[PDB]
Amino acid sequence: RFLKVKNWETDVVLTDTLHLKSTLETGCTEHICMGSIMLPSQHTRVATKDQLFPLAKEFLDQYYSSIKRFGSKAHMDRLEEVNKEIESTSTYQLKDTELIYGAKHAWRNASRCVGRIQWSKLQVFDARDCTTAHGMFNYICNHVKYATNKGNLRSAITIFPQRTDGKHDFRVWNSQLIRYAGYKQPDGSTLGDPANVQFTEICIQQGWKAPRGRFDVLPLLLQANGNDPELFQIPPELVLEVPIRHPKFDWFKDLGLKWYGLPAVSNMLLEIGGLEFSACPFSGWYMGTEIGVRDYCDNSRYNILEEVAKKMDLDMRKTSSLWKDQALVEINIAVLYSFQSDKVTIVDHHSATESFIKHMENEYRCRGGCPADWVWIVPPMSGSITPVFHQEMLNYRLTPSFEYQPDPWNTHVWK
Amino acid sequence: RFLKVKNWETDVVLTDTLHLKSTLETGCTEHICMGSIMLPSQHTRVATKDQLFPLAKEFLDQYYSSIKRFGSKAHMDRLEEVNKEIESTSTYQLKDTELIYGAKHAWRNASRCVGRIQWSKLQVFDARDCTTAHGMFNYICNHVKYATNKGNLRSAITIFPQRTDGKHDFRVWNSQLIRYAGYKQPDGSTLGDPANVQFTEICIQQGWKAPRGRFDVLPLLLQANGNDPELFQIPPELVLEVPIRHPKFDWFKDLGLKWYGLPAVSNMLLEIGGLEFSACPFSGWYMGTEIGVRDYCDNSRYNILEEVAKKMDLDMRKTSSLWKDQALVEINIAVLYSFQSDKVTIVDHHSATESFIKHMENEYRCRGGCPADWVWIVPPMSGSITPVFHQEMLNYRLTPSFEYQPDPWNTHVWK
Ligand code: HEM
Ligand code: HEM
Ligand SMILES: CNCCc1cc(F)c(F)c(OCc2cc(C)cc(N)n2)c1
Ligand SMILES: CNCCc1cc(F)c(F)c(OCc2cc(C)cc(N)n2)c1
Ligand SMILES: C[C@H](O)[C@H](O)[C@H]1CNc2nc(N)[nH]c(=O)c2N1
Ligand SMILES: C[C@H](O)[C@H](O)[C@H]1CNc2nc(N)[nH]c(=O)c2N1
Ligand SMILES: [Zn+2]
Repeated sequence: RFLKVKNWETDVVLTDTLHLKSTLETGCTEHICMGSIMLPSQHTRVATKDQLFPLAKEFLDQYYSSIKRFGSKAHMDRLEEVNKEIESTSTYQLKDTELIYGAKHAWRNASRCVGRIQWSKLQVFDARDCTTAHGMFNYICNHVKYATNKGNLRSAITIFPQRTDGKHDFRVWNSQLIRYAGYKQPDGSTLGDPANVQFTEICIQQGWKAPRGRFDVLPLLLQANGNDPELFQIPPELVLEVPIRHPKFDWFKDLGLKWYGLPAVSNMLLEIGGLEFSACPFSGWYMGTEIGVRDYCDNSRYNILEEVAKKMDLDMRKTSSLWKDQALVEINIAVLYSFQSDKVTIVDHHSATESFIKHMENEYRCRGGCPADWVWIVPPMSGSITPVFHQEMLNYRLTPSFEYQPDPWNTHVWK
Repeated sequence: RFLKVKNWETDVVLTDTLHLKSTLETGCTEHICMGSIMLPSQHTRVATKDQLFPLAKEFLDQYYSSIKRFGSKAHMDRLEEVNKEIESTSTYQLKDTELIYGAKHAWRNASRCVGRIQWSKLQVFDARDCTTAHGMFNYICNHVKYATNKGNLRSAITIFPQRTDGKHDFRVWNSQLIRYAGYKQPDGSTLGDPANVQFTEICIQQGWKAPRGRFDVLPLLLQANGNDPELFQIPPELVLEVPIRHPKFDWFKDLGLKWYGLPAVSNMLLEIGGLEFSACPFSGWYMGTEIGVRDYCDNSRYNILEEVAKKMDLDMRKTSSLWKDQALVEINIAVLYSFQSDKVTIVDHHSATESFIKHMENEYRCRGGCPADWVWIVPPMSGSITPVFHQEMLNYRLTPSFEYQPDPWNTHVWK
């Protein structure tokens, strides 16, 4: 029952008992593994009252077990108190402290996150008093400014009010708070970021006047209490950006690339004690590969491996001349060097995967486990030269959690 | 029931119905995914008579469905014929054709194999008449010579006689037919290949006179009909080797590395219709990364990233100077270039992963699926610049299959 996971670079073995507290399902069966499906039928988020108290109870029982006073009268009475309020309102409200705990443990439990060694150092911004798209914008700018901290980035999350009936739903329609624009071309090609081309046209549908260039920071599309969303543009001074130069190649400035400092995922659902927070944007700092490998070199993204290999003077005819590999390392050396010479917080994929193994160690000791998705933990380049490649990982689903959810423009009763 | 898998670089979708014919279990449950455990409790191989005919029946039913004459009298009578022989002997014997089919489909079903586009072009060598360690040696040399084909490598498998009672068990004790020796040092370090140090000392235990150097090709340790194994050394002329030079760096010869042409896994079990072939060595050709990334650069293997970065003139102080990445591409450019200038069959990780996606396509059309292990299919460097990174894959276990098995020196009743 109490399963073993081994490291095959160090022969270290740890025991996972944490997977017994696990509740949610994975998509795998005894006869089929889905560990490489992207948005499994489980990982995406209408829930009634009768189901709510067991979820409320289970969360409150682990939160009081956390502050060491499990079973005390404060536990017993808060149990009865929430019970009573779920009778009355068929929902309930989290204590300020229960929100910080749940938020921090949703991140802690995110099995696809390699940065979780920092899970407790998270700044929780309670925006459950917010009532308008403008109030959302104001909270979001205060988050951007705070988390950016003049390049010395800090982890944070802003939590807008919980879903209630369903038709009243706070949603940031952006996938990340800071994203570059995507414009298709008259010749069928694409300027900027091809991922966002669909969203970029929704923004222009709602009145965005596009500057039709490369790295055009998109505006926010904020939906408040189930209403129709509204465009707001983050003050340019609040969006920090890093221009990408190389420490050897003085032709790398001519490439003219740049990336924003702050990764801030905004389209996810935060679940705490059965309550569903439909808008909860959260930020940390970048691992280099997310920009240098995936962002710049994905085929359906910026796809610069073409030009980078050109200026490098590379054998670009043969597939097996590994020109793609060679230009990929130079690109990620440049993202790192640029962010670091500007005191903008960035982590390389070696340092971050070592931290996770270190993190994993503490989790198996003082918690009995650490759910981890190998498919996602392993960096997208130089896999087996980083220690996580050789680390077996048990994946399983614990709550509080971050879940995917449908994009709003497919579900919103428009007008 | 009939699950979808998507590509997120091309938006291609395929439907998997093949997973319905699946029989064996994976290790995952509805509440836990094991897709990154290395030797799962299932993937490793004493079986009685009553269980044998359903397995014999199921295999014969798909083999006759293969030659288009499913349900014919040849099918009906071969069914009765094997049934009768499993009454009489409580085992049975495969037709020469049933052995070629089962062997080819064991490979076809190997979900961790990226090379399976070639699954039908496999040369089956029937060594079920073999009775001695010398006969095993003779079959194995004929395999080495054939599969090597003067550098124009060809896929093959030699199948020694099936397990019967259990205590009579043909086993190649080597993990691969051609492997370099592993010697620990007086200072605690290691010369040669650290993986094999345990096996290298068993060979010297049984009389191997070690030339205590780097790339010393080990000798075979062959156990015949459950007997004690015996050392034989493959004629040096039959072991083809590639010295590793770089197409730019004339200091790369000075590194003095070399690798053997023929990957030939020998320690696995071949299962066909409930019959267990405990010795079945099989070979193809190398994907570059297996040598350049894993073999040369694994920490517990040859670990050359050290010296390669030195001669390259590299920033080796900082972790984030990606010196490890940079030297890893040069190393794999050199393995490829060396093998190719010698007409020794090698495939680069881009060409081989494109072939697999192409392969996957045909499998989902003319078979309804293709079991695949993402954790193993993705090359161990430059993950997301190869198309398999973006390909969802359903893993599941179909038979005929290759299974792991215990090493013999832990299970053999010695004398
Ligand atoms: C502090 C520095 C952080 C680093 C270095 C980091 C790193 C990463 C990376 C590289 C990924 C993979 C994303 C991708 O490749 O598309 C990821 C995923 C993720 N991270 Fe972290 N992250 C950090 C902070 C955070 C924070 C503050 C949260 C939440 C409060 C978080 C929760 C998550 C979640 C929910 C996922 C995705 C799981 C999924 O897709 O199902 N991370 N992280
Ligand atoms: C023809 C050229 C071939 C190529 C390019 C190729 C490539 C590969 C590679 C790179 C691996 C991963 C091994 C590792 O990383 O440790 C692998 C695994 C494997 N291959 Fe292939 N291979 C070839 C031929 C074959 C043949 C002839 C067979 C069997 C008849 C086979 C069956 C397997 C099996 C059983 C595994 C391992 C599955 C496991 O570990 O459970 N392959 N192959
Ligand atoms: C299909 N691709 C989905 C991309 C994706 C999905 C998520 F659900 C994430 F959470 C995520 O996070 C990226 C990230 C976030 C933070 C806070 C720090 C950091 N370094 N990286 C990225
Ligand atoms: C813990 N590591 C286990 C290593 C391992 C285990 C297996 F079960 C394999 F089958 C294998 O095959 C490597 C290989 C074989 C062939 C025929 C061609 C090729 N290119 N590569 C390697
Ligand atoms: C097909 C596969 O599920 C998909 O490409 C995944 C693989 N692993 C990943 N890992 C990370 N960190 N980010 C990703 O977007 C993905 N994509
Ligand atoms: C921990 C993990 O299961 C282990 O390192 C696996 C990962 N994927 C692999 N993939 C291949 N091709 N070969 C391997 O040896 C491994 N090792
Ligand atoms: Zn699984």
